[PDB]
This record gives sequence, structure tokens and C-alpha cells, in this order.
Amino acid sequence: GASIFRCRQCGQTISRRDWLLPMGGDHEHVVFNPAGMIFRVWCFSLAQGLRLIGAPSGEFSWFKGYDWTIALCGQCGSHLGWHYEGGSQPQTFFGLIKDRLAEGPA
Ligand SMILES: O=C1CC[C@H](N2C(=O)c3ccccc3C2=O)C(=O)N1
Ligand SMILES: [Ca+2]
Ligand SMILES: [Cl-]
Ligand SMILES: [Cl-]
Ligand SMILES: [Cl-]
Ligand SMILES: [Cl-]
Ligand SMILES: [Cl-]
Ligand SMILES: [Cl-]
Ligand SMILES: [Cl-]
Ligand code: NI
Ligand SMILES: [Zn+2]
Repeated sequence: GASIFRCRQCGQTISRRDWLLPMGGDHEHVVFNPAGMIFRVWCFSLAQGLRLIGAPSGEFSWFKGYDWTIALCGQCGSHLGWHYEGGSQPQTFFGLIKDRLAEGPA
């Protein structure tokens, strides 16, 4: 059974369970933004359906050695998470907010 992560707002296909990545040994990280809100961040090696906004930034990065850019759903513009770059093994990956996705069957 393929298990698809869809944009919770609009239903667009974004990623799948098979594309989870154990970043630092763990494909689901618990992180705090600077306002103190807690996110569960799924780590994916690949994703579809995403528009990236801005130049990379390293500030506040939750993943050492990686800079982020904001990832929006291309269809509806929901803020789904971030793309990470500038690392090694892998160079890049996606960190997507669990509450902003919905996991279900194909
Ligand atoms: O790895 C990341 C991605 C971006 C994220 N981030 C936020 O969630 C945020 C909210 C408010 C102002 C500034 C930021 C910031 O860098 C953050 O804290 N770390
Ligand atoms: Ca975890
Ligand atoms: Cl899958
Ligand atoms: Cl990590
Ligand atoms: Cl964690
Ligand atoms: Cl944190
Ligand atoms: Cl969350
Ligand atoms: Cl952000
Ligand atoms: Cl949103
Ligand atoms: Ni895993
Ligand atoms: Zn969407």
C-alpha cells in the first residue's frame, strides 16, 4: 500500500512514505519556531507540488549545515514547510510540517 502525503488545504499530492529520509537518524523531527510554536517536521528526500520562495537562509536552521527556503503548495499556496540545501549526504531534502499534510492511501 503506497501511502501518500497530500496538502491538507487542497489535496494536492506532495510526497509519500517511501520518500521519508532519516535525517540525523530520524524522519520526524520535533522543532520550535522562534515564536515558540512546536512543529513535527517530516523529512523527505523528494517532494512534488511545491513552489520555493526566497534566497536560502541559514538562520534558525533546525538541521545543522543546511540553509532553508520556504515551501508553498503550488496549487493553493499553503505553507507546507521548507526545502533544505547546502549539506552533504544529502545535499538537499524537504522538511514538511505534519499538521499541514494529510496521509492517506493512493
Ligand atoms: O529550519 C528552519 C526553517 C525556518 C524556521 N523559521 C520559522 O518557523 C520562523 C518563524 C518566524 C521568523 C523566522 C522563522 C524561521 O527561521 C526555523 O526556525 N528553522
Ligand atoms: Ca522523531
Ligand atoms: Cl509510499
Ligand atoms: Cl539532523
Ligand atoms: Cl527531533
Ligand atoms: Cl528546536
Ligand atoms: Cl505539526
Ligand atoms: Cl518560515
Ligand atoms: Cl498555510
Ligand atoms: Ni524513518
Ligand atoms: Zn495545497
